[PDB]
Amino acid sequence: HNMKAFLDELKAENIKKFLYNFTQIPHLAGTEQNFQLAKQIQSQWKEFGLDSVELAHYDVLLSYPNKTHPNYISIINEDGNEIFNTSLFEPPPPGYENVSDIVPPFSAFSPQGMPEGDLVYVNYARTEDFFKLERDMKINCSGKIVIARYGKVFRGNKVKNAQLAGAKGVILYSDPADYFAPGVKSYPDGWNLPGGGVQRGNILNLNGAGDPLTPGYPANEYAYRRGIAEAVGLPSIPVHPIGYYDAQKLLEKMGGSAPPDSSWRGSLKVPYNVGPGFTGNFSTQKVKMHIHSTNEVTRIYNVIGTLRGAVEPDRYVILGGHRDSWVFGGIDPQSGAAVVHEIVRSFGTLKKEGWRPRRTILFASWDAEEFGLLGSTEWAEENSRLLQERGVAYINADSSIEGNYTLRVDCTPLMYSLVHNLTKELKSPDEGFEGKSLYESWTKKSPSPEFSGMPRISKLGSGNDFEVFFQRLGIASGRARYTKNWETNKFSGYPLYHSVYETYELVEKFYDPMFKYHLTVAQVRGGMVFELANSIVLPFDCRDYAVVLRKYADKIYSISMKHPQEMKTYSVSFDSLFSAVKNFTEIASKFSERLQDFSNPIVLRMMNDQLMFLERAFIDPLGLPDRPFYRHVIYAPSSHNKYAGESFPGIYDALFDIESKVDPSKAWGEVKRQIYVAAFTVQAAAETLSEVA
Amino acid sequence: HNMKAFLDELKAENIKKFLYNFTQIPHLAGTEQNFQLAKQIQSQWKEFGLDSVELAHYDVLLSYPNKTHPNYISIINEDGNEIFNTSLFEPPPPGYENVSDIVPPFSAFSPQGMPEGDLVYVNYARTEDFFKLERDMKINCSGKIVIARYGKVFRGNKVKNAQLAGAKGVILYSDPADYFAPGVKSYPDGWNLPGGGVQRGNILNLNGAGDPLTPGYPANEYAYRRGIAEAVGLPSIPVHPIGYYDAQKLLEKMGGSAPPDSSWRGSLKVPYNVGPGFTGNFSTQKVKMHIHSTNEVTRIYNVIGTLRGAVEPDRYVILGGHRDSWVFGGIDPQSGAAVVHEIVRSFGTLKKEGWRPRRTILFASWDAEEFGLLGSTEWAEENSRLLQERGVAYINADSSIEGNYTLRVDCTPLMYSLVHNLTKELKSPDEGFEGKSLYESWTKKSPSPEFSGMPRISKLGSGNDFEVFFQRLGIASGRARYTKNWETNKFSGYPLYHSVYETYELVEKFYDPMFKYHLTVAQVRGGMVFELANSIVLPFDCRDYAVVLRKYADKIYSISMKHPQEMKTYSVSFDSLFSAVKNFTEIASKFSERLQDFSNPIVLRMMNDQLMFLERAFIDPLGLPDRPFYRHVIYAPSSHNKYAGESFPGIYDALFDIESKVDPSKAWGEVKRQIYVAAFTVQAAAETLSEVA
Ligand SMILES: *[C@@H]1O[C@H](CO)[C@@H](O[C@@H]2O[C@H](CO)[C@@H](O[C@@H]3O[C@H](CO[C@H]4O[C@H](CO)[C@@H](O)[C@H](O)[C@@H]4O)[C@@H](O)[C@H](O[C@H]4O[C@H](CO)[C@@H](O)[C@H](O)[C@@H]4O)[C@@H]3O)[C@H](O)[C@H]2NC(C)=O)[C@H](O)[C@H]1NC(C)=O
Ligand SMILES: *[C@@H]1O[C@H](CO)[C@@H](O[C@@H]2O[C@H](CO)[C@@H](O[C@@H]3O[C@H](CO[C@H]4O[C@H](CO)[C@@H](O)[C@H](O)[C@@H]4O)[C@@H](O)[C@H](O[C@H]4O[C@H](CO)[C@@H](O)[C@H](O)[C@@H]4O)[C@@H]3O)[C@H](O)[C@H]2NC(C)=O)[C@H](O)[C@H]1NC(C)=O
Ligand SMILES: *[C@@H]1O[C@H](CO[C@@H]2O[C@@H](C)[C@@H](O)[C@@H](O)[C@@H]2O)[C@@H](O[C@@H]2O[C@H](CO)[C@@H](O[C@@H]3O[C@H](CO)[C@@H](O)[C@H](O)[C@@H]3O)[C@H](O)[C@H]2NC(C)=O)[C@H](O)[C@H]1NC(C)=O
Ligand SMILES: *[C@@H]1O[C@H](CO[C@@H]2O[C@@H](C)[C@@H](O)[C@@H](O)[C@@H]2O)[C@@H](O[C@@H]2O[C@H](CO)[C@@H](O[C@@H]3O[C@H](CO)[C@@H](O)[C@H](O)[C@@H]3O)[C@H](O)[C@H]2NC(C)=O)[C@H](O)[C@H]1NC(C)=O
Ligand SMILES: *[C@@H]1O[C@H](CO)[C@@H](O[C@@H]2O[C@H](CO)[C@@H](O[C@@H]3O[C@H](CO)[C@@H](O)[C@H](O)[C@@H]3O)[C@H](O)[C@H]2NC(C)=O)[C@H](O)[C@H]1NC(C)=O
Ligand SMILES: *[C@@H]1O[C@H](CO)[C@@H](O[C@@H]2O[C@H](CO)[C@@H](O[C@@H]3O[C@H](CO)[C@@H](O)[C@H](O)[C@@H]3O)[C@H](O)[C@H]2NC(C)=O)[C@H](O)[C@H]1NC(C)=O
Ligand SMILES: *[C@@H]1O[C@H](CO)[C@@H](O[C@@H]2O[C@H](CO)[C@@H](O[C@@H]3O[C@H](CO)[C@@H](O)[C@H](O)[C@@H]3O)[C@H](O)[C@H]2NC(C)=O)[C@H](O)[C@H]1NC(C)=O
Ligand SMILES: *[C@@H]1O[C@H](CO)[C@@H](O[C@@H]2O[C@H](CO)[C@@H](O[C@@H]3O[C@H](CO)[C@@H](O)[C@H](O)[C@@H]3O)[C@H](O)[C@H]2NC(C)=O)[C@H](O)[C@H]1NC(C)=O
Ligand SMILES: *[C@@H]1O[C@H](CO)[C@@H](O[C@@H]2O[C@H](CO)[C@@H](O)[C@H](O)[C@H]2NC(C)=O)[C@H](O)[C@H]1NC(C)=O
Ligand SMILES: *[C@@H]1O[C@H](CO)[C@@H](O[C@@H]2O[C@H](CO)[C@@H](O)[C@H](O)[C@H]2NC(C)=O)[C@H](O)[C@H]1NC(C)=O
Ligand SMILES: *[C@@H]1O[C@H](CO)[C@@H](O)[C@H](O)[C@H]1NC(C)=O
Ligand SMILES: *[C@@H]1O[C@H](CO)[C@@H](O)[C@H](O)[C@H]1NC(C)=O
Ligand SMILES: *[C@@H]1O[C@H](CO)[C@@H](O)[C@H](O)[C@H]1NC(C)=O
Ligand SMILES: *[C@@H]1O[C@H](CO)[C@@H](O)[C@H](O)[C@H]1NC(C)=O
Ligand SMILES: [Ca+2]
Ligand SMILES: [Ca+2]
Ligand SMILES: [Cl-]
Ligand SMILES: [Cl-]
Ligand code: NA
Ligand code: NA
Ligand SMILES: [Zn+2]
Ligand SMILES: [Zn+2]
Ligand SMILES: [Zn+2]
Ligand SMILES: [Zn+2]
Repeated sequence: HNMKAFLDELKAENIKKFLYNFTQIPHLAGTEQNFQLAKQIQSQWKEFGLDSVELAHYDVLLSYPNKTHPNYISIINEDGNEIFNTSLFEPPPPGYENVSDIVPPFSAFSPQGMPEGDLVYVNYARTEDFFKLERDMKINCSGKIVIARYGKVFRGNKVKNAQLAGAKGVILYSDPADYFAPGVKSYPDGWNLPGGGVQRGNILNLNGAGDPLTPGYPANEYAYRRGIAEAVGLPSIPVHPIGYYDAQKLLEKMGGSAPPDSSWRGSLKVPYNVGPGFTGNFSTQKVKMHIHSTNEVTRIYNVIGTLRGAVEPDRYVILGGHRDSWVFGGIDPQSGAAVVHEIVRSFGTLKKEGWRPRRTILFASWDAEEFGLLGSTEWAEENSRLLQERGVAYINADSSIEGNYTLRVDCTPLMYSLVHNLTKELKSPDEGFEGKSLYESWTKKSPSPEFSGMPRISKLGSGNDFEVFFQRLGIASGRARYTKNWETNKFSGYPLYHSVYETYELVEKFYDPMFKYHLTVAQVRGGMVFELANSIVLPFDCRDYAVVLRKYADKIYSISMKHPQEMKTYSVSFDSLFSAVKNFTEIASKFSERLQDFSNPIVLRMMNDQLMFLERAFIDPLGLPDRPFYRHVIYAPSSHNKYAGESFPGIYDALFDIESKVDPSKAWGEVKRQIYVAAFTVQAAAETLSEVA
Repeated sequence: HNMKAFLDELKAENIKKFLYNFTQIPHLAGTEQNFQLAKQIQSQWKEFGLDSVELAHYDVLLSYPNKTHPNYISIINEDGNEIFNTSLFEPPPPGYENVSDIVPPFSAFSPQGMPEGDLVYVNYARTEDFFKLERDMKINCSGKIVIARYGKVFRGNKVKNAQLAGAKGVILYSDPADYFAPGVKSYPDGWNLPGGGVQRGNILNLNGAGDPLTPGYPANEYAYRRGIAEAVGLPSIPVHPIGYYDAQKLLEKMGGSAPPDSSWRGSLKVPYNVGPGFTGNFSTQKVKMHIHSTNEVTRIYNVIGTLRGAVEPDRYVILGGHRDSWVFGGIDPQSGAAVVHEIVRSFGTLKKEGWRPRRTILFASWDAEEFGLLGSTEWAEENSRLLQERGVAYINADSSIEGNYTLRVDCTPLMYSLVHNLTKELKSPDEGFEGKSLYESWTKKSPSPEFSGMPRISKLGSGNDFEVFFQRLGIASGRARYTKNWETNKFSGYPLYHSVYETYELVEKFYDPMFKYHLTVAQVRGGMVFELANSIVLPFDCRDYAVVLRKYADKIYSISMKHPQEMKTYSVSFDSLFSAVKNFTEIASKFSERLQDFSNPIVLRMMNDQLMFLERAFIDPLGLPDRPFYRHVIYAPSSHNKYAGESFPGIYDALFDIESKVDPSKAWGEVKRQIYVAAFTVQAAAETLSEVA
């Protein structure tokens, strides 16, 4: 009854069976079908042997198209005749043409409206794309409809950026440059996005809030709800996504300015002119959106399973991933949910033979992740006091695969050593690495840029259910999946992401026929949970935080040093931050020696508490500026791209575009304030590792 | 080596000697003399046997009069001649007439200015006093100098209230009605305030912030400081305190309206007319303030002593009280600091014989309490992560006596049972209770209004160093001292409070000749620390929180029920709050049964963690509205009087004066929001006491 027993019990064939089972019908958040699946998972987790399995429900703001009043976009003429209309639905894949309740493509939480106007093309609608338009090209987006390609950044940031440029609507589309890999065929004959394929997805800017109506508090039965006008994170302009056949029709007539360079050009046979408006012959034609989606408070259901710890039942190791999907969820999330299902089954097999983990393991099937991480966040808001005093670690479990090339791990530095050690004990599933470790194949394919013989591990970003646990509550968090080769593949994510084409057959035919990558990911996620829940000493190495803190302090200093004159004028010093990082390094080294040197369960648990509370020490209860639910001082989601992690975010944002601020004394004063905050937090975290008295 | 050993070692004669030692010269915060005393205490605590004794220093905003440009108030005539001037200093007491560095009376943090105008008399400058003036009497304070009697509420609230009435200056004075007990003589021949006596004291409204320049973060060497204009809590109008000889001269000429009733009349031979301005003959005479005090960043020093725990060194029981005084500090704080000194000495005697407490005891000598709880708050800001994960309890130790009648205890419900049990084991020092317990004399003199055979224990308010620990960090807190009979004594506090007359001789001659009340208070404070630090199971009873929660829910409901029509119109229900309190009651009862029913140190410590984190569960990380450092949802300092505790403060303030709000739908919506917040927090606290898995 050890990790090997746990790991050997996991079966590729089981994951395949569960994935099939979870992907036959859509499981849209807030729908009857997703409630039925919740009840199925609850029943089976009970069957598998968990001690208790409960549903936790909340009533949250969701968004749905109007079934009898469809969303679409038109090219209109001067008479007001609609001469081109975008599609009302994606052509369903082979054998699914009779499946009902496929939600048509839409941007969740768009307001209603029917704006008409001239088109401006804004590339990826990134902060720098808008800088280039407004500052360099002198193109004014005010009162224009903007058309943006999907890719590079979270779509919620694209919409915020368009809104602040004064756009009156946004059209998102999938360019073949970003969603069509050269030499591969469109679904169903390969894994590429067809011209009729469209990416669904919410366009909120919640900054960690959870349910737009109840920031701070769970959306329970007696919750007081904000009115819509005071809701968190809703867009103020209509937004709608389209495929590249339709996008070609909207872009082909574009006039005004040429694209400023080749990074603005996708792969369609159009000029990619920025606009505004169409070329001479068509200059009186306009674009008109028709958006009739509604926001509605709707009940959602999380499944929470508990496997009580034998020795420390009041210490929680959490394995969590979502269950709601946009349509069939063939990759996102059911490739993860099937992996979780099999992990529960394996742990339950051990439990039935009389085993218990040392610490309590909690298993979660989250709802409404696609609509803003709503299920995980309301649950964490309800249980925040238990989680912050008892939460050892959170391992996420969304999509198990986004490619078939190598492992991808994003996690806290506290988990680096755990991950290196676990992957050295696992077999590589890769062709050409037969009989070699996962560590060896991963390190070869994804080398660390700093250290030879080590693999690359990314900072956690966001856009997934670990956000409340890590950046709000400061619980050590990690995620792992199989991924593509980013070096040779210039497309954003996997092409069929959030489309009707993301099916069981996509996975079985193209991504993972033998379910070996799925099994490898179940071993990594399950193996991490196993060690976190069973190791006598928590498997965190504080010294790994010291190394990265120095790297981040060097990076942020280098950013500031682009402005040597202002650093002189305003006496901007990084000395305190470096001092704190030096101290952290020294105290962590001493703590590590003591951890190696002690039959005393109180000393042990005292030191396990120091390990557990170390991630917690990086939380500032005041939050980051205007983002009160991003409280971790070392890591926040980038303010320009929710998917990407940023280090020392408070200082990073204080420095960003600082040369453009009208009051440099004020701007540099805020840089200095954020330096103080960061140095203090690092020192305070370091001091939690000092001898306690 | 038990509590009896500890308690028997404490000596009245030692406390007397220490009090003498601490009160020969002034120990104003930020002065050399108070730094010297800090070093003396550090040396002696080392000598007494503590494991380590450190100074923790901060650089905080303090306030001092200008030595070469004195503060005073004048009656001026139409020519501009100053025909009456208030005193520049209090007549020094017998034998102290040559003591240097007695700070003259002033209001700390007053801005500078020389405003001239007509006087309005505003009674105690309470919220209801201003309601009566503006709403009922139709007297406009805008551009007037207000004169207010000290008493009833914290002076910072008086100043805020005058400021919001549009006053251009405030004059505070001590009326004999409030500071002269009938039949007792003025200092030095009794304990009454003489006509030349004046009460010093800060006039900030910090709402828990600590140093005005660094809210959230310790005022360390590299701190970024707000500019003065953005500082927390500073008054915007000049303020100065005077004695009743001077007040008589300012009040005797008052004209305009008569006092509205007898509750507006003090004891001086003047009419107590509200004004504005003087009676006919003197109507062209005006009042002029001259305030030249300066705010200055100044270094302060806390002494922190550690007695490391034998079994749980990572669990902290804190005994803390301040050392800085306005002048000699004969009662405030040195009657407390002498008691702490003797407690350290007794614990140290046991330690030298080989004993250690189970948990770590921290001893604190705080600085700058008189200037806004600055020393305790900066230290807690620096050490917040250690305190919130390890802080068992905080026992305050300011003035040991404010009367000689009976015991006064204000504490969390979690300490009620501890206090009842300890006082049953202590001898009463009272005349007529020889051979009886302290519990018996206390209960007889101060009966609980709810329960026969029980003593009254007040809610914690504020205006002392427990504020950061309790209302910011949610560490279980208590205080105890000897007090007067409030039923038969209508004067506010003790008469010589914060005056030069508060001396060693005041205490030795009038309050506590035999030092028996001091010894009784050392036994209570020390006995509490002893039990908290040594009891195997933490000596908190969660069921006592359940009883008070019901009492507070009844009270707040009763307030709302004065508005039955609005409760109907806006569907205002308290059902959720009562449900949560019912649940808390049931879960606490079950938790208590389990606590009685378990050789297992993990179960024990798990349950000790549940006990320790129960106060912590009442913290809301978002704080109360516009008071981010008041985070406890059950108890905050009253928004009308910092000294008084308010229960369910969020709901209380939402309901306060609600009939006057211009938008009732908005106002009642906020009542409902605060009901939701309170119900949720109570339920979430209850759930920390549930089985953990
Ligand atoms: C004091 O403690 C008790 C626990 O003993 C709490 O009681 C809960 O109260 C809420 C009501 O506020 C109940 O919520 C209701 O749940 C129903 C489904 O519950 C099932 O599933 C749960 C676990 O997932 C089981 O524990 C439970 O036994 C059931 O099997 C919903 O169907 C209800 O919604 C319907 O009615 C309401 C009200 O009319 C409508 O608004 C809805 O639209 C809907 O039609 C409802 O949500 C909950 O079941 C109770 N729990 C238990 C264990 O009994 C109190 O909440 C607590 N007080 C506070 C302040 O927390
Ligand atoms: C990394 O870790 C080290 C600890 O090893 C910290 O070092 C401390 O650094 C501060 C400076 O920022 C030092 O502060 C100075 O303290 C002097 C008095 O210290 C005495 O008392 C303490 C305990 O109370 C003892 O530990 C210490 O050994 C001394 O006996 C002050 O006199 C200094 O102030 C004077 O100089 C400054 C600077 O020129 C002026 O602005 C002042 O006006 C004043 O004249 C100063 O405040 C502290 O002593 C150091 N501690 C130790 C134990 O060595 C770093 O702070 C830490 N990094 C971070 C970011 O926290
Ligand atoms: C693009 O789509 C518009 C609107 O069409 C409507 O909405 C879509 C989402 C689909 O669900 C359609 O099935 C749905 O009709 C088209 O413009 C519309 O054309 C229709 C038919 O010509 C007009 O309806 C009526 O026409 C008859 C003529 O006999 C009259 O008796 C009625 O009085 C009424 O006018 C309708 O007015 C018009 N609507 C708008 C908003 O313009 C458009 O033809 C189509 N363009 C294409 C396919 O190129
Ligand atoms: C109330 O106090 C004022 C001001 O007095 C000054 O401040 C106090 C706090 C004390 O420290 C005083 O010692 C200090 O002087 C008095 O008004 C002031 O009176 C003096 C003397 O009459 C004036 O100074 C000078 O007078 C000589 C006359 O020979 C001239 O040569 C000088 O040019 C100069 O005027 C001073 O102007 C005047 N100041 C003001 C602000 O009014 C006031 O007499 C006193 N009232 C009492 C005791 O009833
Ligand atoms: C995915 O897998 C689950 C679990 O195997 C399937 O649900 C299960 O379906 C069977 C057959 O429909 C159910 O048994 C039936 O019970 C009813 C009475 O409740 C009875 O009338 C039938 O004769 C039969 O015995 C079973 O209840 C159900 N189990 C759970 C836990 O829900 C599900 O159908 C699969 N979905 C797909 C799309 O393959
Ligand atoms: C990942 O695996 C590495 C390598 O096994 C782990 O580091 C090793 O941990 C062991 C156990 O603490 C260390 O052993 C100690 O050695 C010293 C003798 O120098 C002795 O004082 C102790 O009693 C103990 O035997 C070992 O030194 C150490 N090896 C290295 C190279 O660091 C690491 O802990 C694992 N990481 C996690 C998170 O589990
Ligand atoms: C309050 O009590 C303290 C502690 O008893 C007194 O401080 C102590 O004073 C004595 C006598 O001044 C000091 O001893 C002296 O040391 C110096 C050299 O440092 C030497 O020149 C003298 O001959 C003598 O031995 C002692 O250092 C000092 N102790 C401490 C811990 O500060 C203090 O004077 C008392 N204050 C009052 C107002 O009574
Ligand atoms: C203050 O003192 C009271 C009275 O001594 C303490 O309550 C008493 O606590 C003891 C020890 O837990 C209880 O004894 C238990 O009795 C049951 C038998 O019914 C048994 O199951 C247990 O093994 C244990 O012997 C006793 O019942 C209880 N008495 C009352 C009247 O409640 C109280 O705990 C003290 N408070 C603090 C904070 O220490
Ligand atoms: C979906 O859109 C339709 C419009 O086609 C909405 O139905 C109309 O709503 C208005 C205002 O409430 C009524 O006056 C009309 O009588 C309705 N028309 C029809 C044809 O039913 C409908 O409310 C929307 N549905 C949802 C669920 O929001
Ligand atoms: C105390 O008050 C005096 C005024 O009597 C201040 O001293 C004057 O300050 C101004 C402006 O800085 C100078 O121009 C004068 O020359 C000073 N006068 C004298 C007589 O010295 C003084 O700054 C104040 N002191 C403090 C510590 O704030
Ligand atoms: C862009 O256009 C709007 C409306 O026509 C105008 O008010 C705004 O000032 C313009 N902004 C710039 C930067 O040119
Ligand atoms: C799977 O791997 C092969 C071999 O490298 C590659 O050519 C193919 O494109 C991969 N499939 C997917 C879906 O990434
Ligand atoms: C009080 O007086 C001021 C200034 O003379 C005036 O502006 C203000 O409106 C008055 N307020 C009331 C309530 O009468
Ligand atoms: C001390 O107690 C006596 C007897 O009750 C009382 O008359 C006297 O006023 C008290 N002294 C003080 C300072 O309260
Ligand atoms: Ca919420
Ligand atoms: Ca501060
Ligand atoms: Cl994931
Ligand atoms: Cl006190
Ligand atoms: Na398919
Ligand atoms: Na005296
Ligand atoms: Zn997902
Ligand atoms: Zn997704
Ligand atoms: Zn005091
Ligand atoms: Zn005081």
